[PDB]
Amino acid sequence: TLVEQILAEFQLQEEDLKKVMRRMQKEMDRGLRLETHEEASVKMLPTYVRSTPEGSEVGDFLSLDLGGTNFRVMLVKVGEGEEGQWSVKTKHQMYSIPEDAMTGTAEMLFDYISECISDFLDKHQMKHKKLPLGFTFSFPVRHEDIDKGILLNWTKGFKASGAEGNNVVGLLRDAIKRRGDFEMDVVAMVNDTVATMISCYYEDHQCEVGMIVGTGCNACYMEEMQNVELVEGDEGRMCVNTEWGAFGDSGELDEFLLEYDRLVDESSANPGQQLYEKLIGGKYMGELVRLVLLRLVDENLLFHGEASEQLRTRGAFETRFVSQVESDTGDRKQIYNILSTLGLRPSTTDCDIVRRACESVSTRAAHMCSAGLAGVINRMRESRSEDVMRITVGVDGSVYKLHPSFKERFHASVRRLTPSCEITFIESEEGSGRGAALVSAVACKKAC
Ligand SMILES: Cc1cnc(Nc2nc(C)cs2)c(OCc2ccccc2)c1
Ligand SMILES: OC[C@H]1O[C@H](O)[C@H](O)[C@@H](O)[C@@H]1O
Repeated sequence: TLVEQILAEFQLQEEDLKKVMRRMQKEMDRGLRLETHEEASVKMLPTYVRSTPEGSEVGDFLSLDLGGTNFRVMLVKVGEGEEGQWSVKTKHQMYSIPEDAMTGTAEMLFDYISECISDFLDKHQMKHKKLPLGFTFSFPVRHEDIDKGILLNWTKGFKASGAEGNNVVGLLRDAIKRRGDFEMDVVAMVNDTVATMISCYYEDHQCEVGMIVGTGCNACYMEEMQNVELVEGDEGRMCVNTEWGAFGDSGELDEFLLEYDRLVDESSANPGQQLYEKLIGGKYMGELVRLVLLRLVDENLLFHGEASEQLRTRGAFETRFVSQVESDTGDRKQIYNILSTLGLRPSTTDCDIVRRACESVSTRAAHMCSAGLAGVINRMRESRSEDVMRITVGVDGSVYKLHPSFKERFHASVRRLTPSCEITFIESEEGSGRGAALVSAVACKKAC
């Protein structure tokens, strides 16, 4: 109990999640009206991907994904069958992100990207061609059009200087001309939430949400255009990147924020920002555990009171440990080897506590997230017909796909909050690559 008292702190009651779900619905409406959109913590951003597409182009497209831990490049082909486009990644390649790119200027970052883009085109001899290029850019962007928009600010721990405030698609081109090595027609810039929804629509036409629970946490949904005041028009629907990770930045979570959350936030690349994301994201979960463990040893409840050298350095506890720990079959060998690598010698009950700590952190994350989705799905259900409103949600992100139980805890809780709704989850088999391509395919029936 002395331990379970400290852990029970991470608990959230059914009534707590409802309160969170209602507060999200609120910030959502606030960021959609013109009069509040500006200081709304949930920015609710028009993506310019719209309800009824005009028509699509076929052929190969070049897709970029940045915003992950890693930058990726892939070529995807696009065709047409009975029900809309089919897409399929045909070639691909990842490129680690250097420290000299993340510290330097936006200009340096993008040249590095320009390079990897040429390196890629080498290995597959294609440097001589000019294809439509879809860009999945996993950051808050204020779009002027499907291929126009500026970076509002970095999240997840990117710093590249003098990037905020500028057009991203521009900079991409800027860097390609700083090469002459090749040409590319940049036709669409989309959020990963959005890339993922689109990749999934073609599978299930009812797929109208894209949720990412990976290093960050964000969601996007199809909204009524008359509700999108920042964009002119009333017919049809535009996809809206909620950027809900910023939920709580106006202080809507304060009654739920634990000391471990205050500490993570303080030391983060962005104090006071992405507060909701820091309860859930992968950038942050392993760190929450680490802080919890360190609290537990400072109360002589763990590791005999003595914390490791690494256990004491920030970020030393990787989110992917939290998974491994929660995967241990019950024999404790999975948990032991982990703490072993971190310079500790866990007793048996040491291991059993660390399991409990993870479960406490990740399960909070699961539920906190479900409130958010639930509040989206409720909002959609509100401006829309009804009986049992079926709806599909396209999902992606390591935390969701790999953490052994987050998925189960998350589905259960979402459903508890959404009666009358029959929610279906699909995991995007390469949703970035093909979501972008699919969106470029239709953007490019205008720019080609
Ligand atoms: C594959 C796909 C790709 N693009 C779509 N729409 C797009 N609109 C613009 C301005 C660019 S691409 C699109 O619209 C259909 C749709 C998607 C999600 C919800 C409702 C309709 C589907
Ligand atoms: O990586 C998933 C999410 O991470 C962060 O919240 C980004 O701001 C958002 O654009 C993205 O969708």
